[PDB]
Amino acid sequence: KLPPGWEKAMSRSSGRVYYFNHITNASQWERPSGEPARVRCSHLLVKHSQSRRPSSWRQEKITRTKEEALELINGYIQKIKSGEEDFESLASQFSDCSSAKARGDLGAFSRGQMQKPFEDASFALRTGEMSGPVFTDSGIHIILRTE
Ligand SMILES: NC(=O)c1c(F)cccc1F
Ligand SMILES: NC(=O)c1c(F)cccc1F
Repeated sequence: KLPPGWEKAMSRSSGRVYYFNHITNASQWERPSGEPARVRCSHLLVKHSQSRRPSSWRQEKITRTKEEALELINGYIQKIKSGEEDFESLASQFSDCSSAKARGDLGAFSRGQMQKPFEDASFALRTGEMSGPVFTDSGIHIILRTE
């Protein structure tokens, strides 16, 4: 029936069925469509006070809470999905990762190199698809699979 990773869910505010992926935290209205040695991803990282290194090019001392970081991530996802903003533009401006200078691009990678909730979400995304909030010891990520 459903591809692995996906489940049916019910909207609380409309009652309409939707689909949720518990590996990528993606959610969508349509029934999902459905592994390679390597994938290529970009990401937008929002750090918080419990990040492994709570500092970034944006801020010497990152002091926001994980709850505040998630609210920021959720707001960026809204703007990307509505088309008000582009993923690459938000990553260049607001990602707490050094990859901000490359529009969030991390290049290609294999299994065994990234933190593993990042890796699992990356390889579960289809080409062009974007994750929901993904949690690692670095912070909270939005992941875009580009290849
Ligand atoms: N976007 C979110 O914060 C989220 C949620 F509200 C429920 C499940 C998974 C999620 F990533
Ligand atoms: N792909 C990357 O990891 C990267 C880059 F291409 C340029 C600057 C910083 C980075 F982390």
